[PDB]
Amino acid sequence: SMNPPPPETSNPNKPKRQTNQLQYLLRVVLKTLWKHQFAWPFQQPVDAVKLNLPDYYKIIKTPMDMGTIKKRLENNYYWNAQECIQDFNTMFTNCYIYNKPGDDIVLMAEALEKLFLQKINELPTEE
Ligand SMILES: Cn1nnc2ccc(NC(=O)c3nccn3Cc3ccccc3)cc21
Repeated sequence: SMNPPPPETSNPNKPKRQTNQLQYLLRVVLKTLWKHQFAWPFQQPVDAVKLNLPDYYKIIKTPMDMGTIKKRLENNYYWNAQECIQDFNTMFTNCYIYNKPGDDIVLMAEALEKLFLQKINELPTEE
């Protein structure tokens, strides 16, 4: 059970736009989550080989992490803020699916998710 390649982060064949909502997701949301005390395990794809989790990618077919989301924002991969919000939600849900409730990694994800939801509530309206 080798690791898969990381998610795609740059596609020159997709149309691009710079918007106040996408800028907020990078400059505020990704920034504030990245610096959270529990952010480290979520800053790069799950290395299931190094962590000796041979079933991780048998269970999780839509992996996602904040390093990927940072790159997607930087490369104008998303047309809409909702596409980026979905990637964050996928990251949290993957953790909740793979692990037992109350596991340390789940409590950490839950704390990151709480901060995420607060920042998404303050998502500015489209300019
Ligand atoms: C199993 N699991 N389920 N979702 C997960 C999402 C991310 C990680 N990351 C890590 O374990 C990790 N990243 C960098 C270092 N570590 C070691 C470590 C082991 C245990 C707890 C914290 C950190 C595991 C996940």
